[PDB]
Amino acid sequence: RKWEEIAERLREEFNINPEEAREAVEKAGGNEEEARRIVKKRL
Repeated sequence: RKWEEIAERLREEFNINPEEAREAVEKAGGNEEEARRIVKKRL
């Protein structure tokens, strides 16, 4: 188990903070489609 590949794809699509990519994947539980929503903080 590693949350890397998904967070490493989230930085490729979105120039964000590392913590954003790392949170998106861990809160989605390794689900890329749900992490694809959580990665986008509107703010």
